[PDB]
Amino acid sequence: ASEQETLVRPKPLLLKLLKSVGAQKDTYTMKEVLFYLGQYIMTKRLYDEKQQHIVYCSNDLLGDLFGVPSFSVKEHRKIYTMIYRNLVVV
Ligand SMILES: CC(C)(C)NC(=O)[C@H](c1c(C(=O)O)[nH]c2cc(Cl)ccc12)N(C=O)Cc1ccc(Cl)cc1
Ligand SMILES: [K+]
Ligand SMILES: [K+]
Repeated sequence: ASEQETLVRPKPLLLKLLKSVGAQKDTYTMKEVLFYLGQYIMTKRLYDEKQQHIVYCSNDLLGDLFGVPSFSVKEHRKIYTMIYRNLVVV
């Protein structure tokens, strides 16, 4: 990409989560969304402490938004797919 420059409007749940890490917008690019999702993962400590490239999001809003209990941070296309479903593209 840039496919990452894609303009997007997050749906209410996703928008609430981004604003909780200080996102101050209703419309974003795909790369801004990932930045703030990465920062949410950090503050909630959902990344594997054993450093095995996995986010454990079960029993957390992210888990509910992504429809999985855990994901690899290396599956970039998978992550964008899970993100797009919580978004209206502009
Ligand atoms: C340690 C941890 C889990 C907080 N962060 C990452 O592994 C980030 C990462 C970023 C970042 O802002 O780069 N944003 C993310 C959003 C989600 Cl949901 C999960 C992980 C990341 N990443 C590499 O550095 C992996 C990665 C980068 C781009 C794409 Cl399209 C997909 C994965
Ligand atoms: K929603
Ligand atoms: K705008």
